Amino acid sequence: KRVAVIGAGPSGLAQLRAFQSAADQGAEIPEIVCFEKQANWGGLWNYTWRTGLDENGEPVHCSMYRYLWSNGPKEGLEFADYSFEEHFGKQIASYPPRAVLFDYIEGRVHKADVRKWIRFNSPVRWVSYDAETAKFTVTAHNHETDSTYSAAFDHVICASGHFSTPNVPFYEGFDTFNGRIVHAHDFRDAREFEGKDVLVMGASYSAEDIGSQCWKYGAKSITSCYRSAPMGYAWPDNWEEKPALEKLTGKTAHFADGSTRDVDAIILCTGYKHFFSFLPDDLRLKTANRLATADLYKGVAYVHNPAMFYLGMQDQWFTFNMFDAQAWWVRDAILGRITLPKDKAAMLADVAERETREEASDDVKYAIRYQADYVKELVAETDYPSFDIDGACDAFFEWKKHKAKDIMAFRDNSYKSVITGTMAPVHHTPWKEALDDSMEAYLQN
Amino acid sequence: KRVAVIGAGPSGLAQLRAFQSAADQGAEIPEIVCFEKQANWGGLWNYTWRTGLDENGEPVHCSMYRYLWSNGPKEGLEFADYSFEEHFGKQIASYPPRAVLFDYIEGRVHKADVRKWIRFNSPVRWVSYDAETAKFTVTAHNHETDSTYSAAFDHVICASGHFSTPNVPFYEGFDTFNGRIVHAHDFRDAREFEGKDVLVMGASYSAEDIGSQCWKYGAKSITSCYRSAPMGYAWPDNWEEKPALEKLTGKTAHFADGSTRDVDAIILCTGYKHFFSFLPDDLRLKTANRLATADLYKGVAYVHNPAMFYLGMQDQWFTFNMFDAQAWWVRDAILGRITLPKDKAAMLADVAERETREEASDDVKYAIRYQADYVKELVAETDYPSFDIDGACDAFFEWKKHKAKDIMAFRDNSYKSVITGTMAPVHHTPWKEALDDSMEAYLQN
Ligand SMILES: Cc1cc2nc3c(=O)[nH]c(=O)nc-3n(C[C@H](O)[C@H](O)[C@H](O)COP(=O)(O)OP(=O)(O)OC[C@H]3O[C@@H](n4cnc5c(N)ncnc54)[C@H](O)[C@@H]3O)c2cc1C
Ligand SMILES: Cc1cc2nc3c(=O)[nH]c(=O)nc-3n(C[C@H](O)[C@H](O)[C@H](O)COP(=O)(O)OP(=O)(O)OC[C@H]3O[C@@H](n4cnc5c(N)ncnc54)[C@H](O)[C@@H]3O)c2cc1C
Ligand SMILES: NC(=O)c1ccc[n+]([C@@H]2O[C@H](COP(=O)([O-])OP(=O)(O)OC[C@H]3O[C@@H](n4cnc5c(N)ncnc54)[C@H](OP(=O)(O)O)[C@@H]3O)[C@@H](O)[C@H]2O)c1
Ligand SMILES: NC(=O)c1ccc[n+]([C@@H]2O[C@H](COP(=O)([O-])OP(=O)(O)OC[C@H]3O[C@@H](n4cnc5c(N)ncnc54)[C@H](OP(=O)(O)O)[C@@H]3O)[C@@H](O)[C@H]2O)c1
Repeated sequence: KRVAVIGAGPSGLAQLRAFQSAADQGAEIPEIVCFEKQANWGGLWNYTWRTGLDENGEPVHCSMYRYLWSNGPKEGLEFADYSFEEHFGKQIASYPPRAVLFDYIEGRVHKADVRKWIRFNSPVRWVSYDAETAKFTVTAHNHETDSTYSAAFDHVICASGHFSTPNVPFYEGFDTFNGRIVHAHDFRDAREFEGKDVLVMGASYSAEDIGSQCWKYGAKSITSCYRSAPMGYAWPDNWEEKPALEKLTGKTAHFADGSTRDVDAIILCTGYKHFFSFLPDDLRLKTANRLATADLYKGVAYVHNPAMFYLGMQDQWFTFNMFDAQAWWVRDAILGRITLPKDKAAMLADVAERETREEASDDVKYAIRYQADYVKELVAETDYPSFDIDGACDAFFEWKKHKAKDIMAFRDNSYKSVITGTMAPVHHTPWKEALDDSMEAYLQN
Repeated sequence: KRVAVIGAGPSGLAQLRAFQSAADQGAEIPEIVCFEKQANWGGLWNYTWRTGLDENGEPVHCSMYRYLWSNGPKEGLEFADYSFEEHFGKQIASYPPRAVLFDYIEGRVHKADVRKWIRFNSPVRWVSYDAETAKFTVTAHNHETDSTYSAAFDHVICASGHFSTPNVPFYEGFDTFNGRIVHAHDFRDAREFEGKDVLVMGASYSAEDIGSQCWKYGAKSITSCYRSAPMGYAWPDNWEEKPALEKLTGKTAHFADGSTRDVDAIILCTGYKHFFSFLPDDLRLKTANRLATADLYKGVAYVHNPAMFYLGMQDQWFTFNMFDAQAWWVRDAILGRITLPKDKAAMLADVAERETREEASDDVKYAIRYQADYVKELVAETDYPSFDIDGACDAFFEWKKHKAKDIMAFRDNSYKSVITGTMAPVHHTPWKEALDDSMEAYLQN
């Protein structure tokens, strides 16, 4: 067999690691080719100063910015087969900067000798499936040689992410506003906004954190705005939450309650689309961003062609070790170890069950536990280690409590690794004062 | 016969008009489908506040910005078959704002009844060619219905532009700079830079004009930097021209002559790439931006597959009337009124002749006349009516002298129409004071 993996972010890398681990235990594995658009692996964790289009003219994948740190407890994303202690030679604090988690992600696969399977600077242009040959044809462009070519595969595993194509709504006045307007995707350096009055549109992670970076790096004020309900945290005194934006007139933002605030810049933290520029209708996943992803049997096998799989397409509480659970499962399906239902109706019913169960309660603890149950389900079916998933849940619950206590100080907390049991040490510098985001500053005294 | 046109900017619109004109005169024409990525026609002239990726997730085509006006004399682009005075019912000044030129472009195509052939929100994903069937297969994605489809064609005419995929060179310090760094392609509102010291990198039209907008809308200072040769105009007191950038250290820019200065913002006016994300090796034009475009017989027929054509791929002195000449020629080749050489070597020799002749002199007037000669060559070979091309050259020559005299005031000049023979009136407001860019303001009596 031959298998194509699209993407070398955490999910695609997990897929490579999964196959290699099976080979380490004596199993025959397919030939694997991984196509990656960027010049290096790491996916969203691979920072670039560039925005919009990259050095090759392709859409910039990176949505991360300077000064970004882990926004959940690292203990919730630890690889079960490669602990933080194994990688770093010691335990570290619970919310590491981007560069530190990048180092961890790449350490696992560097040691696994899977880089040689990856073709970098090679965006996939198209995938088609031919029922006669039972092959997928992947067409890719190699930017190193400026040559487009194609190759045939028995399986395609799409791990191309869903937090890179921005959702960018228009509001009245956006086109006549005379200040900076930027989506979270293209945000890079919070220092740009020092001394400024910023409008942050949105009510989730990007709004929380981009507003917080603006705060930390000296913005004059933050006005965030929500649609349905406020974020409701204990914000600093130069941060105000407003209900829905109605319009901009000059510098003046008008909100649903009739209030106004003058602002210098607008940052749209309005989320992302699932978007695949390189897929035909019969292979192209269409879904909302949620815990039960449409049209994915077991959350991974495409119901309209289950020789195609997708990784990481769920909305995320769990991240790295969920992608691992998925990758090990997909590997085992491809190796013939796990049976796929032959009846499409059964695959559709699996998804329907997942959707109904996700919807049964709107409680946040219920949501976290729902995804934990998904990880448990997948891990039970393969030889990925059976780890303390409930303890990961405990870390997420404590994190939630810390955020509610003090949204600006939640990163100044420690949790126990569920892999090695070690309570994270206290970091040497409180988050607000830790202006240097380098791995070297973080890991050294 | 079936023909696909990719793009509904000035070139694609010219192509539709060429076919409709032939039909109006009683000729049988092919079935025509025009695919356009944006929601409306006009190409670069269709303004959007959006940058990077559009509402559909596609690369934003627009490179135009607030306050943009015609940068050459309108008399030099005035449509051979449709005067400004006719469209507006009166004479107007010689450098109309974007909105005014868009209205003019639209007027002509509305009259032509060609919109029926255009599919908007429908980027082309791919074109392939089968030599056995002599058919192109065009795959396009309809963003309104979220459905990709394909269709077969005898010819493909690519009019997708070459001033939209930015050339974005890395210089030391760009990744660490504390300030806005933006390519011309993503520049929208000069007012963002009021009170700032702006660095403008480049020495062509974008550098001239974006620096000028920043000046007009209140930047504290402009520093422009060139690498090859200086623009060398008579700059205003707060504009300095420097040689090549060596690096930034913090906010300090260091130049090739050993000089330094601190800057708050950087605008990269470093040009664009010919880039086609949707073409395989056998169809994909590769060329520098120049008057003699590589691999294009008669500047339009792809030498490696002469059933494929390209419009507007040349660097531009002439624009609209050249695209018309090209469109009429391509139409005639497709209708069989013009016969292409059956010998590839002859086609390659045509391109080599054009390249050698372009290179024979580096004189600006020589370049302008070189492209005028090209327009004349094409017009002589079709039923496109000859017009006073030499008079248009005279307008460009006067424009060149006006820019050399006063770069900040060149738009405060008039030229004689080569279509109506009338000298353009003086505008009601000097360019520096004309802050309102609306069509209504411009046309006020
Ligand atoms: C701003 C931001 C901050 C985040 N912070 C955290 C955090 O602190 N903790 C956490 O656990 N999670 C975080 N996440 C979640 C993130 O989803 C996961 O951490 C993880 O990166 C998802 O991995 P992935 O491999 O599924 O997708 P991605 O990381 O998006 O990688 C997908 C890969 O596919 C490649 N690709 C895309 N299109 C093509 C193509 N046509 N051809 C070839 N290759 C292609 C991309 O270049 C990329 O390498 C964050 C997400 C964002 C957007
Ligand atoms: C900033 C700027 C200012 C300018 N100012 C002037 C001026 O004052 N005077 C002047 O004479 N000229 C000016 N020009 C020159 C400009 O090149 C021409 O005026 C003209 O717009 C070129 O026409 P075009 O149709 O060849 O290309 P474009 O105007 O670039 O249009 C190409 C079209 O192709 C579409 N397209 C691209 N890719 C795809 C795809 N995959 N599928 C479907 N559709 C696609 C685009 O959306 C667009 O509609 C300017 C150019 C720029 C960049
Ligand atoms: N490590 C970090 O610090 C960090 C920083 C940024 C992001 N991340 C990650 O990035 C991923 C995505 O987070 P995200 O916050 O960008 O996306 P998200 O969780 O999908 O949230 C989207 C937000 O946009 C809002 N929204 C959507 N359309 C809107 C509109 N037309 N008008 C106003 N609001 C609109 C939503 O509000 P409604 O509920 O009203 O629809 C919602 O608040 C997550 O994994 C997150 O953890 C991490
Ligand atoms: N109507 C208007 O007011 C207006 C405004 C803007 C643009 N436009 C239009 O846009 C089109 C393109 O104009 P343009 O000026 O953007 O592009 P251009 O004419 O192609 O010029 C590109 C410029 O970038 C420079 N450059 C390229 N690579 C560089 C690098 N690595 N470092 C430094 N400099 C670099 C080039 O310098 P070298 O010569 O040294 O290579 C050149 O000066 C034209 O049609 C123009 O008329 C119109």
